[PDB]
Amino acid sequence: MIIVTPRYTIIEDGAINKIEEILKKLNLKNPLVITGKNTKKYCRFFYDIVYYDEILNNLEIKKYTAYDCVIGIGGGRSIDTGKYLAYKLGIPFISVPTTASNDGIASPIVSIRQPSFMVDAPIAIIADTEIIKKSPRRLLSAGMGDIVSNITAVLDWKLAYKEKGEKYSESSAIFSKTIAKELISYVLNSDLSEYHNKLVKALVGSGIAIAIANSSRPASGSEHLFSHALDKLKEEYNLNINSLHGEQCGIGTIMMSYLHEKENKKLSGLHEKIKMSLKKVDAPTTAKELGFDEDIIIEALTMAHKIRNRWTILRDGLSREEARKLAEETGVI
Amino acid sequence: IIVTPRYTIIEDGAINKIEEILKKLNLKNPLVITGKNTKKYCRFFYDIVYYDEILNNLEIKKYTAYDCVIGIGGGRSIDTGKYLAYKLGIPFISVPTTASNDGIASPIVSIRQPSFMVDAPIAIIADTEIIKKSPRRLLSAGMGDIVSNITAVLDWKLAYKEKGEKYSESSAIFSKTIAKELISYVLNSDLSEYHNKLVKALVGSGIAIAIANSSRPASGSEHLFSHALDKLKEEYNLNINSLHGEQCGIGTIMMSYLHEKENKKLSGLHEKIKMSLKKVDAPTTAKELGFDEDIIIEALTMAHKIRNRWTILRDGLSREEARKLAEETGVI
Ligand SMILES: NC(=O)C1=CN([C@@H]2O[C@H](COP(=O)(O)OP(=O)(O)OC[C@H]3O[C@@H](n4cnc5c(N)ncnc54)[C@H](OP(=O)(O)O)[C@@H]3O)[C@@H](O)[C@H]2O)C=CC1
Ligand SMILES: NC(=O)C1=CN([C@@H]2O[C@H](COP(=O)(O)OP(=O)(O)OC[C@H]3O[C@@H](n4cnc5c(N)ncnc54)[C@H](OP(=O)(O)O)[C@@H]3O)[C@@H](O)[C@H]2O)C=CC1
Ligand SMILES: O=P(O)(O)OC[C@@H](O)CO
Ligand SMILES: [K+]
Ligand SMILES: [K+]
Ligand SMILES: [Zn+2]
Ligand SMILES: [Zn+2]
Repeated sequence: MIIVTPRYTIIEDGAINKIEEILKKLNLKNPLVITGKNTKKYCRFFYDIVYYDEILNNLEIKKYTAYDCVIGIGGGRSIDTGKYLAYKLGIPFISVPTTASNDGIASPIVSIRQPSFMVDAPIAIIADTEIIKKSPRRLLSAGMGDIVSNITAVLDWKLAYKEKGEKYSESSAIFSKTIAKELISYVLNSDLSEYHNKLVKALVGSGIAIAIANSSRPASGSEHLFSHALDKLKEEYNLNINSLHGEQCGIGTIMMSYLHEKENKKLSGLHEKIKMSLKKVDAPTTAKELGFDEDIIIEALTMAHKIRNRWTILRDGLSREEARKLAEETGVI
Repeated sequence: IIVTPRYTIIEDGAINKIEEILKKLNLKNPLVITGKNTKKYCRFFYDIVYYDEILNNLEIKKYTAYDCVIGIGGGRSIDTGKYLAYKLGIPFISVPTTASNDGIASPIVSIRQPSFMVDAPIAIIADTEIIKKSPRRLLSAGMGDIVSNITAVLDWKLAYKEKGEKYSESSAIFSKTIAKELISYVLNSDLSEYHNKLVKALVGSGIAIAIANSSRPASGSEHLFSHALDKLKEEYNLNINSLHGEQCGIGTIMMSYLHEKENKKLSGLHEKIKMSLKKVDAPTTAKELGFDEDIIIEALTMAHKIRNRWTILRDGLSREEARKLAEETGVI
């Protein structure tokens, strides 16, 4: 058991102004900032700044040997790139999200390219809820999709334990699952005035659960496989579809939950509750809303189990006919 | 602000990873705080000091030269190192040589009651080969500190419901589940990995505290009871070397029984906790713990006053109620 977690986590209005304080506490002096064109406006300091584009191709091409840490400011891509870069340089990474679209905020996962892999958790998470509150609404709605995914991820994890003796941690699993349930329950019971705040807390919690389990298992299962398959097909067929990771995972969750329901009647109705929670925050729940033809959904379903060697409710895979029935019966198509 | 450990290592030989960890944290000159019985595990060049020597004097900065503190040993070594680090404004590394309580990774300092919050240790380095060999009584005491999470979380939920205290379901259930898994392991195995599963549980419990920013998920009425016992030991000058965990275990037995009375859903909880303690040879009675029945009773009646923290004890037990409770649960 060797586990790397964040040292500092700040979630509050104006948190972006604590960067200096946090750097000082960690005895860090020379960061490189990674950001995006749309998020550069929040980089209010004098550190060196670089856009994640102009790293992601040149890639490996000591230009960076002077920096003692990396600060990722922005969306999932900014953070993911900064995280990867920090790993390559052997230095600490500070995560400064400007939205709440995915759990990459505090996770040890780097997802530049599939397959994903593990690195250190960010040494600090500085989440300015004033900035995040104003981020495009669609991104906040997408975060719900990433959170509900923990439910099917955990069901899949238990399943792999039972059927394949995969290493399993009950306390990590229930932590992850409960994070999602807290948020669902908040979404279904409230006026949503603190949604952004509770969402960020959930995404961060989800990152910590990953760190603690030393695996993306508590946060990524078949629903994520489905989303990754969608991604492969967008690239393959050159679809120009602006769907987000969280949105895809949310829809995946709906379907995968339903598969677990078939085998365990105690869970019956789970998928509908999830669906409701997604609709309540305006996340998409159908292929049409997400921007996909029904055939892409189906194909993604049939290929999802092959995306990674990770046992899930999909087992050895869905037939085309099964996939269609599933998507039909859950209202996705 | 939430402060958690950065690094956590739990494995055989972990004590040899001190330097690796110091290097990762860019740290070079620690002050080591240890005990006379644990000094033998201090195999390195660093300055060493015993926790007595510090605890006498306190305020009197001969320490300017150190860039961190490493606590090596039992709960007291760790607690003192933790406190000292806080006072010096430098990071603390926790190196437990046994598994006797959840101070290992917690943000709590407990040198004087009442206890208070500081930073969680920056690193936890838990050598399960050393811990495995620690006195068995200490390992048994750890079980007492873990089962406490069950009543702590029940008390937390109760305070939420009856007083609108701030509550976090996902922290609570994490804490609770840590305890449930260990109980279920203790009741269902040959115990060959007890020390390991115990240390993981104790560390998890520390993390839950940090995440909740409160000792709520790990400390409730059972702890109030243990603190009361401590007050009485000092007051009556009793010479009784009961451990914190042992006291908390026995507290949990009783407090879980109080919760059971109000909620049928929990039937057999108290019994199962008791069984689990017996299975690892933790004490479950006053006699075993070394206390006269009147001390137990007095501790029960004063426990709700130990801190301003609502529990199943509510506004307090009468002497009569306390005696019944202790009787009914087999404590006396
Ligand atoms: N590591 C992990 O575990 C995970 C990582 N990921 C990674 O994250 C990516 C998904 O992240 P996601 O956020 O969904 O997508 P993007 O990172 O592509 O972000 C979407 C867009 O929103 C913009 N944006 C973000 N915040 C604000 C703000 N406050 N104001 C205005 N615009 C804003 C970004 O701007 P800009 O263009 O300036 O960046 C970006 O253009 C994936 O491609 C993958 O790389 C995804 C899931 C999990
Ligand atoms: N703040 C927190 O989170 C909490 C802190 N605590 C702290 O912990 C204390 C209780 O800790 P606890 O460990 O129960 O009691 P002690 O620290 O008194 O430890 C008991 C004894 O065990 C010895 N010891 C420890 N490990 C070994 C080993 N491997 N081999 C031989 N001897 C060993 C210690 O030796 P030595 O004499 O050399 O130290 C000590 O003599 C409290 O007084 C409090 O300060 C307790 C609960 C919660
Ligand atoms: O392991 P993957 O599927 O990238 O997921 C981890 C991350 O996306 C959070 O859920
Ligand atoms: K997730
Ligand atoms: K405890
Ligand atoms: Zn994800
Ligand atoms: Zn305790």
